[PDB]
Amino acid sequence: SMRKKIFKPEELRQALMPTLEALYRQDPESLPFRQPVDPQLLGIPDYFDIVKNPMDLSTIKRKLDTGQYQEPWQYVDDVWLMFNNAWLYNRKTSRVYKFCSKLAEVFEQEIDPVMQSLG
Ligand SMILES: COc1cc(-c2ccc3c(c2)nc(CCc2ccccc2)n3CCN2CCOCC2)cccc1=O
Repeated sequence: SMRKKIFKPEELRQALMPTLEALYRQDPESLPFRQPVDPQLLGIPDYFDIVKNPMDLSTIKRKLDTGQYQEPWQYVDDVWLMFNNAWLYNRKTSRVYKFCSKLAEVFEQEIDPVMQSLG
């Protein structure tokens, strides 16, 4: 027999929220990731020329809360997209690039026992 696994919106929320809460918990590391990057406020005019698909924690939280996700990999893709954007835009020696690498480290430690328990 062949089939694809179905997931309820509240089932996705309860299983994936600790991994997101773990990212939020990182202070000062998560502070630049909590809200969408605002180039005008940050004095980075070329941001949208480089980062074509912006992602942040508030969007991922709003999606997971309002049931905008269907599969667990959709959540993981969004989180990795947010990390990829900060690594692409920022210098390797910069505060945001280092904070990003720390968040990715926490996320890989948190998502591993969660995705294994999901299937
Ligand atoms: C994730 O990628 C980037 C992030 C940021 C970034 C975004 C928001 C930031 C921030 C940097 N620095 C601060 C100040 C808070 C803070 C303090 C001590 C350490 C880290 C953050 N916040 C929060 C407040 N801000 C004030 C201005 O309008 C917006 C809200 C800049 C550069 C490149 C990026 O691509």
